[PDB]
Amino acid sequence: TTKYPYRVCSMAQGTDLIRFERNIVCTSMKPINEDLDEGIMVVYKRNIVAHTFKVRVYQKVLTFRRSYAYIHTTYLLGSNTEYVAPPMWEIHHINSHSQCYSSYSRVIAGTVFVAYHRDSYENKTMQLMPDDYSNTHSTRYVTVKDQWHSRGSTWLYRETCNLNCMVTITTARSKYPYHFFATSTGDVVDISPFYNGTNRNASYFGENADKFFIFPNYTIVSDFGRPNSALETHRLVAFLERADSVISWDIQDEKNVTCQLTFWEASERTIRSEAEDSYHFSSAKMTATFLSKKQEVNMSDSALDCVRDEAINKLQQIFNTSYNQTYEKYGNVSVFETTGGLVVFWQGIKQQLQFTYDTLRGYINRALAQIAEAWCVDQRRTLEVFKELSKINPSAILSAIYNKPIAARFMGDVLGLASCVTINQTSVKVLRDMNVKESPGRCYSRPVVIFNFANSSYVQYGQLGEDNEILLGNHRTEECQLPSLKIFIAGNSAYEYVDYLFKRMIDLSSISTVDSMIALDIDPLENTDFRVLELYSQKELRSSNVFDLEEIMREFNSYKQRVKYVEDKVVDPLPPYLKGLDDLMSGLGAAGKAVGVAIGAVGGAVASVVEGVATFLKNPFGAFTIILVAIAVVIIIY
Amino acid sequence: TTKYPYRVCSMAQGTDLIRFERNIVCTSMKPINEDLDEGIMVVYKRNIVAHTFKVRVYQKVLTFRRSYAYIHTTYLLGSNTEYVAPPMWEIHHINSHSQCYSSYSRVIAGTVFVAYHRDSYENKTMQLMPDDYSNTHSTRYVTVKDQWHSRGSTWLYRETCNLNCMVTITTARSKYPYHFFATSTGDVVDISPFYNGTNRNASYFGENADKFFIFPNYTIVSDFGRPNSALETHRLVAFLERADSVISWDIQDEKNVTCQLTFWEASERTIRSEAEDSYHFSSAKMTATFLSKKQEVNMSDSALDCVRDEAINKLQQIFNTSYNQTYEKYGNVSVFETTGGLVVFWQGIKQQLQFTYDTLRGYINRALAQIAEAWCVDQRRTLEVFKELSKINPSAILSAIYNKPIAARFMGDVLGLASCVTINQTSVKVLRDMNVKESPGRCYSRPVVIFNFANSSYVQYGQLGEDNEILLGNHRTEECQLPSLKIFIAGNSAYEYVDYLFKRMIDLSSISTVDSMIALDIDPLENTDFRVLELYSQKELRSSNVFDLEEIMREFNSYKQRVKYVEDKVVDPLPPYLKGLDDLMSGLGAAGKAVGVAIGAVGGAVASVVEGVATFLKNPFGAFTIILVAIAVVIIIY
Amino acid sequence: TTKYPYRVCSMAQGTDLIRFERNIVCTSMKPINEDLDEGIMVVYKRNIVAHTFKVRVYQKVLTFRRSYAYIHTTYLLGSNTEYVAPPMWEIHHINSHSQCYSSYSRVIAGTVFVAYHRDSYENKTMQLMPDDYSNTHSTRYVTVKDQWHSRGSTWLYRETCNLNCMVTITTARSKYPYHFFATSTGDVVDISPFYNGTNRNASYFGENADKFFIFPNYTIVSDFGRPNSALETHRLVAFLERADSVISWDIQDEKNVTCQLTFWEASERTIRSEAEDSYHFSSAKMTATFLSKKQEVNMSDSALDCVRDEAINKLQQIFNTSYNQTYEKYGNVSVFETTGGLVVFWQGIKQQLQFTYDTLRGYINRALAQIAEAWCVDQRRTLEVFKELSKINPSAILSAIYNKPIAARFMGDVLGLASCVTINQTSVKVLRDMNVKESPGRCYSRPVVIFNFANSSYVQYGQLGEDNEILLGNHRTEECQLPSLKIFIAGNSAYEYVDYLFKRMIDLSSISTVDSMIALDIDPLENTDFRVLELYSQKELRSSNVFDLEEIMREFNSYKQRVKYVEDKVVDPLPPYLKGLDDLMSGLGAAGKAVGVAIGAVGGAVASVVEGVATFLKNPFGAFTIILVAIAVVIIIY
Ligand SMILES: C[C@H](NC(=S)Nc1ccc(NC(=O)c2cscn2)cc1)c1cc(C(F)(F)F)cc(C(F)(F)F)c1
Ligand SMILES: C[C@H](NC(=S)Nc1ccc(NC(=O)c2cscn2)cc1)c1cc(C(F)(F)F)cc(C(F)(F)F)c1
Ligand SMILES: C[C@H](NC(=S)Nc1ccc(NC(=O)c2cscn2)cc1)c1cc(C(F)(F)F)cc(C(F)(F)F)c1
Ligand SMILES: *[C@@H]1O[C@H](CO)[C@@H](O)[C@H](O)[C@H]1NC(C)=O
Ligand SMILES: *[C@@H]1O[C@H](CO)[C@@H](O)[C@H](O)[C@H]1NC(C)=O
Ligand SMILES: [Ca+2]
Repeated sequence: TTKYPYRVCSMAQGTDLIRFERNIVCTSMKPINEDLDEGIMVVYKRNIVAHTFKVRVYQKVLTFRRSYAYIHTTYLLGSNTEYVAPPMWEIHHINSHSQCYSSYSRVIAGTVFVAYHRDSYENKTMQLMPDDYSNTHSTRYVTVKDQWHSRGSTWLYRETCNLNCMVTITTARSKYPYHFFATSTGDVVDISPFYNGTNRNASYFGENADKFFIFPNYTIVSDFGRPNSALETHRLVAFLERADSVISWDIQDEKNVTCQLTFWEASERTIRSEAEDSYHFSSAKMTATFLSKKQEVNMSDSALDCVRDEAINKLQQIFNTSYNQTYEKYGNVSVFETTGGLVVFWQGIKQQLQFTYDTLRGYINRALAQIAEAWCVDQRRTLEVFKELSKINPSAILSAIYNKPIAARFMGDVLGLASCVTINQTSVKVLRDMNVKESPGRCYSRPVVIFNFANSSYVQYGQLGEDNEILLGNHRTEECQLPSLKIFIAGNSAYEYVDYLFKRMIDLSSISTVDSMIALDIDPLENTDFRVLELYSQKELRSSNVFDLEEIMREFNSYKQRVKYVEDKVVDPLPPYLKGLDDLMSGLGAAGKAVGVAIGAVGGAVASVVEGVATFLKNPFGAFTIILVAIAVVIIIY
Repeated sequence: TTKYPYRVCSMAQGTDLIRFERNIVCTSMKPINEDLDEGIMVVYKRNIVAHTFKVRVYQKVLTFRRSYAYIHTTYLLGSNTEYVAPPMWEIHHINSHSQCYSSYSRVIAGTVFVAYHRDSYENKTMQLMPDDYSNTHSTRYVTVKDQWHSRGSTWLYRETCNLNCMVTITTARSKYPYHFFATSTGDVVDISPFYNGTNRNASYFGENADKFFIFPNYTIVSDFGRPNSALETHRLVAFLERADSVISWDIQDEKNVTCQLTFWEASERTIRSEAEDSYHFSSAKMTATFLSKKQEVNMSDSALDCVRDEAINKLQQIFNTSYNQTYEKYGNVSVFETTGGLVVFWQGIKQQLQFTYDTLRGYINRALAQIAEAWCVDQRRTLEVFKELSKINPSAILSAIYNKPIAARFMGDVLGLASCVTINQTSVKVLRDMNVKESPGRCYSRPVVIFNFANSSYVQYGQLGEDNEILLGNHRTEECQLPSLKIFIAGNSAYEYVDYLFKRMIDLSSISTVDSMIALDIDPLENTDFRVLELYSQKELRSSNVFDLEEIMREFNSYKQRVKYVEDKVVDPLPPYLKGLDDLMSGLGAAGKAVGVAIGAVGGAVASVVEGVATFLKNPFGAFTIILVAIAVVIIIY
Repeated sequence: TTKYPYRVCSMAQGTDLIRFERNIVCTSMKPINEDLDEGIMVVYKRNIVAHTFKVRVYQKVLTFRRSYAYIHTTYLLGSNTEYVAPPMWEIHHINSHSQCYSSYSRVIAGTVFVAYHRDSYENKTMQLMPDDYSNTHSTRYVTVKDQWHSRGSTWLYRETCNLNCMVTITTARSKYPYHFFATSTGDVVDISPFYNGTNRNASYFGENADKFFIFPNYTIVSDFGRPNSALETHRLVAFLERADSVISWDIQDEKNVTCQLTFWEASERTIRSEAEDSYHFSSAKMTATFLSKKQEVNMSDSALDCVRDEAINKLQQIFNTSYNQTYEKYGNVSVFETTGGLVVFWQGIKQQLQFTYDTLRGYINRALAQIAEAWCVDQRRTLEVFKELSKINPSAILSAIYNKPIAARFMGDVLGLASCVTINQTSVKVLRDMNVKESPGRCYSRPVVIFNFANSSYVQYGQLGEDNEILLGNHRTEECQLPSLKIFIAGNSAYEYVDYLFKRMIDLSSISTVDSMIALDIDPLENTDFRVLELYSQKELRSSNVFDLEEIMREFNSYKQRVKYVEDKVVDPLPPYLKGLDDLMSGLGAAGKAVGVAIGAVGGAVASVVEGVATFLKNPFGAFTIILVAIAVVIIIY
């Protein structure tokens, strides 16, 4: 199954942005000049090359966790992490020996608080070792992989720190005009990658003054994790100290320039309707409809000399492709610059009753041009439709219209693209179970999977999706209602779960496609389900009533009811008006005209005293005192 | 940015209704008559003009609010509003002096309860002043804009009223045959606007008998709010006392009639396939396919004499547009009434080897007609697709297919249309923040905006949407996970929030459209995110696990789990079976055969006594008594 | 209204499976051979007939319910059902006399527990009577329709059983190659319906060995429910004892075989572009584009002799349909097998300046073929679009593209089809109310309906949907905000609810379709709503703020906020860290350096004692003891 390998792509950061431009206008191609020409043209747009240069990021996560230890259990009373960038000497030590210290020494506005890794009060060094989230364009070298659950002595509230020095090596990508590069994780900095010390006017720079360091001949270790690797001196290295991280990169070298060509497509039949100055290339591809101004762009122009020779030959071959001797060439090659920005160039071609033949050919050409002109609108319609379908599942739409497996994610108003991460591909066991072990009456919705990220030894838990791609998480449970005939696609083979235990594998042949079933299927059987009906017709339709199986329709008819559930449910365990007071309303609810005022005043005084009494009673020491005095009185009775 | 002004259109009442008719059928245009004609026709449908006449509505909102006042805080023990229509003399006073009373005097079935504005027990008068929700088709003149939070004396439960006399001036719209008009706010009445006293048979009337008043020469003030304006006597005014409002309007005058024409479109090439009686106008616009019966509609007909002359000239000009002398006219103009109801009229045109030319022309015409016939189906398909896309975002779909900014809202099964309200356009500050100030760890999803409704001085709070339109509310928060690169479109300029603090404005050029990127993009970068992965692989995937960023797909896989959350969460703080009883089950849960019965009986008696004891204990006076007796006993020990 | 009868189709089990195959490829039809032919062909695909044979299923549901009875109310302390298949002798008794016993006698691993229907300790017999869920393809004969709410003696915890013997008669459907048949309810078994005792190699069998019984001449009662019906001896009957049911069926007889033909369609104009071996039938239907290998399939083949004669005649008639004498036949009929698997057969046809005419005809044919070739892609695009629209409402999409009323439901990755159940059609009262009677401030979203399932006398409750089809449940409530103008479609007639009380019926003519309104509507009115605005601009936008009326858009902007509501709401009434302990954190929260440790230790000891004291206090007997000793001490004071 090399066609569809396991992939966990549901996450996509920046470095790629695409949009769905709203307004595109089609023309009205019947102003003048019922007579018209035809030739052979080839089309290509303008593109720019990006740059990838493998930045590095240093960071140090420190978290406090305070807890209390009972005799048999240990309660955690909350925890809080925070990220702080390391000082410069620590970064020098990291880049020189691939080991970092275990004592952070920040100062907060009046004095220093020397934190420690394990409250051991030592200045030791810790190595770096690989982490369990690898890629082809990412790596980590965290130094404390585990978490510390030290129970400690009973009845002793104590707090601990977990300094977790880390280095990561991502790959960034910047585009023209090269004045901000976004890394793989998501960090964005407004500095040109080509900015060395003395290129302020030529290359952009807008970050800060004393947050920038350029080092020449910086001895950097080749690969972290190995205790003693081999060093290698780079030319220039740049550091960009931020408030919570440190970014570093190699000062890149000057860019190569060849030209901007794409080779969009090469057509074979075009139609030209010259109105007055707006030569229309009504191409017969039914997807190309351009416009240009009636001026040759001077083929000997100083912006396209790479394709200058390559411009001619292809046209010639396409001529010899189909126009051997019946069709004769007409003039030299011509070059037109369109309104969009793409250069398109073409070669003209041509071939009593001769007048009749010419009239027939002209009429047919006019008909075809008008048909294409009317066809122009469905492209606008399709873009409009996709602009709304992309709100349901961007990944599917983009992968369908690009013919590549692509993971995309919304970023407010513009999509962000990325490829798919690839799992080990060897150890992925699909459990033959769907029932939640702990909870009776609830079973998973999609089979649970246990994959393993590359170059690691730590298992995970995800759930199978469509086309054999893993989606993260283990929380797609659902109440479930026997019998069931779930079938999951892993093309070209489908799993068949019957009553939630893995009946058998089935080859994908006994499920007729709707496309091949446009004709009359014999007859639907009109089946029924009795558990759901018996549950509805006893009025406890709360949880198992429906699972919204036809989701996006049946789901929005119920949401306004869940909102009321949540509101009413929240109001009761939400701080009331001093629940003891809640009776007074009922006291006035029944009857009473003016006794209510005096009753309210007396109740106010009484409640003022009793609330203090109860507040004293709630502390354990006060409760013990009450118990002691009660026992003492009872003993005194004797 | 005059192209896209700020607008707050997310609300749309009636007065406009549109539908998505399901079944439209395409024909089979090859019965007979392979030979066929062609001409030039122009098409227009039938429309009717509406009527807008600026009704007025009087109302009086009165609300009770009861509260208790502690020493440092004031609790509100609920409140309730209610709307009541004012009596007739109050309306006369309002329309004569633009000031209304402050004492409502309803009777409830046995006696009168004279309410008062502030329990001041006076019969004063209050002026009317403008409200903070204006429009081009709405206004209000509320008399008490604020709310009364009078603390009052401590320890005194008291209730207050807030009589809030109001008048509003909307604009209604009614359509043929003029027998019900719906106002802007949403009120609908079944009375023809032309119904004066003596038009029962000619104009509809179906509301009631003693709920209608017609006044001649009613002295009405010109504009409320000004203490002394200039009066103006209208001809007839009508009042329609309802149970909770009073509607009034001017008795309109008799309608003008000219004709019903639309000028749908003017084509240039048509194709006619006369089968036996069903002349088919297979127009070359690829969107027009009509049918009619083989009978001229008698151009000298008494329903279209306005366009009678205008019918001919346009055809002539289009002839001179393209048919100078090669194409000769054929007969007189002809008029056909289609099956839909639209009248279409046309002028016929025409021009050894002549037979060959005729055969070629006929074959080409047949081919084009068949192509259009096959094209007829995609319109049905597109309507079917839009019928389901309209369930995702009606406003976007309707604005796309109408090329106007339109706000629409479902009304059960039929859409309701309206334009967009326009804000002051001058003072709209977009805050450069996204973090919720009070709650740490939660930050907004779209930037928060502070606009200002026209002709007011009271700020509001809304959130920015797409294409620079404000959507109401301040509640789109979300847990959020650094780093972020949010980009919001305000065409043609996009805001860029990096880590939720307003990095900088960016011109909309560095985001390549997918339409212009049909070709091969270089390569996606395969990025990753470590915070989400570390959160998943420790099994606390509850709140920050996912935000359903690719919403409508990832959202319905989780809904059945939120349902279980809500159910289990509700069950516990929901009235149990007298929680003291809950132990008995466990008492029988472990073991026991027949001791359970006796234990249950004894527990029943004990619980019967103890519940009464606890009910006595819960009142503050009983608690104070218990405290007093305990202290007295302890003192007595001494 | 026979066009749209009431139907309750929202449920669909298996027995029908369809799929949405992803990749379909269009060709490039310009390799070679600019010259090309044309003929007349007819097309039909391959289909297989299914089998329906009316299985039977026996089952016995037994449920335990334990409860306690107070003096005025009766609490139920949970209940649990379970399904168990009956033994063989009980099934023999059921099939011989249509009455079943009331005493289940299972054994659990060490001894028998004889359950009883009502703890009456008797071995009586109970009849079978019809149930209130009937169909054309389902029935039930449950023996205990009601539920037992016997109050019993006060203060006596007791449990009861409700044995509910049942038999059902569904209809299954199996398809080629007949090796698993799925019943209507949802049960699936992997046995060929034709498997009698001695067909192991010819017919599949994969269930088990000692879970199968074949009985010859089994005297089976004709119809259950009647105390004494007429018997009828079938040939062979098969039982398939499962763990919780018993399935039975008649051993079917050998299948008939005629042929596999469908008669897809009969075209009239085709275009053939023979490249080298891949004759392309570029049909002019604009939906047919095939491919085959250059070899006749030997019309005298032993797989299609049924249509062998019928193959010729239709072609002939279509010739006489349009080709009388101008068009002459060319050779004999030819038969081509396509790549898909469908056989298509065709008859060729044909008809100085002759060369010119031939060139014109060839050029036109090439143009039309290229247009169809370019058209091939929109079918792929439409399938891609429907693959995502089917995630919103499968029923609507399938019913639109099949032109039949079809209820479909997702089954993981493949759709399941069924027709619509039909209600009595006579007694369906649509209540003229929408306000929830018990709850003030909440009113239904769609009108509530009271239908009645066929052949029953037990009312139900459902809600009206679109196109006059009932959807089950009574839980689509919503907070609601006057005024309202709801209009519900029951084509061709719409209900109009104004302020939620059934204003009047309206014929469907005063709502203009968007399809007929492509032109300029006069002007939208720009209406407004004041209740919603006043609710927003006072900051209590929690429940009535919005109902997500434009659902699928406004709904996913709020979901991440409901998630936080649920999380925060759950955390508080979720088992805390022994709430008495919660103070210690605040004790260390303010200040303290080392007194916290000693305070924590003392608090630990005190809490250890006090928790035991409170646990003793929570039992009713301990509370009564405390009350007794307190009263005794107070009396002793005297
Ligand atoms: C009928 C009477 N009801 C009272 S006195 N209701 C009440 C409740 C609350 C407040 N005030 C505040 O809650 C408050 C908060 S801040 C300021 N005031 C004031 C009055 C009653 C009194 C007794 C007694 F005499 F034994 F106490 C027992 C019962 C019994 F047996 F039915 F339970 C009933
Ligand atoms: C094991 C025994 N358990 C009992 S007696 N359980 C029980 C609970 C509830 C009910 N009945 C109702 O709740 C009821 C509601 S309406 C009608 N009846 C009846 C019985 C037990 C008794 C004592 C004692 F003697 F001190 F009380 C202390 C403990 C201790 F130390 F473990 F806590 C345990
Ligand atoms: C300020 C002082 N606060 C204390 S002592 N706080 C505290 C709370 C909890 C724990 N420990 C555990 O909860 C625990 C669970 S497991 C192990 N330990 C330990 C200490 C205080 C003491 C009194 C007194 F003396 F009357 F009691 C009254 C008040 C008053 F008037 F303000 F209410 C305040
Ligand atoms: C280079 O940068 C300097 C900044 O000091 C600027 O003044 C100058 O115009 C730029 N260009 C050249 C050619 O020096
Ligand atoms: C029939 O089934 C038997 C199973 O014992 C198998 O050995 C045999 O090959 C099958 N076919 C024939 C023709 O006997
Ligand atoms: Ca199309």
